[PDB]
Amino acid sequence: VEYDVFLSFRGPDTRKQFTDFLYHFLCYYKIHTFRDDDELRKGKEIGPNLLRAIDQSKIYVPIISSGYADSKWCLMELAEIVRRQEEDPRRIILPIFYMVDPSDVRHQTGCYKKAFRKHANKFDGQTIQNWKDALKKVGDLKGWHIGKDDEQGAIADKVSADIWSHISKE
Ligand SMILES: Nc1ncnc2c1ncn2[C@@H]1O[C@H](CO)[C@H]2OP(=O)(O)O[C@H]21
Repeated sequence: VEYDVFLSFRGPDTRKQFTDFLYHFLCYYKIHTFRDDDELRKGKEIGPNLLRAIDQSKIYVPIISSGYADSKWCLMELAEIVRRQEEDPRRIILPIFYMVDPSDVRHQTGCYKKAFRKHANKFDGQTIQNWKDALKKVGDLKGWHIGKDDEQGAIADKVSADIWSHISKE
């Protein structure tokens, strides 16, 4: 009746192409998986929808993308994930790097340079340091890298069982 999982990704790149192959596949394990596409813009943060679903979720599984550093909504939401995680470590995080090195995620360099080059002209000089402090930790947790040659299929099947293993054995 509630959500045992919660996703997060970049809509223009993998929302209908790659992430989708995971969601349908996951529902075949008979579990409620939550995914949203609402472009928000109704304020700056919605307590009834995004904030509630987060505290209802159990296994936060973001999916870092190449452009995971441009959307003004994604990062501020990611900061709300890992921050809530550090209070109660009963839950976990299983990131999945995708078509990006596991080196341009701990230092915001590489193909993120242009992203924070322009984001520094509008927001605070401390809020940005908060994101880079939060985004760094995600790039230290365990994660399946997806090589340009890796089967988009089998990776989905294997990563599903590891999610389903933590539920059946509890
Ligand atoms: N305009 C948008 N551009 C990109 N992603 C969006 C947009 N609006 C919403 N999202 C994403 O919808 C997801 C719902 O859980 C949420 O996960 P996220 O990674 O924080 O990016 C958000």
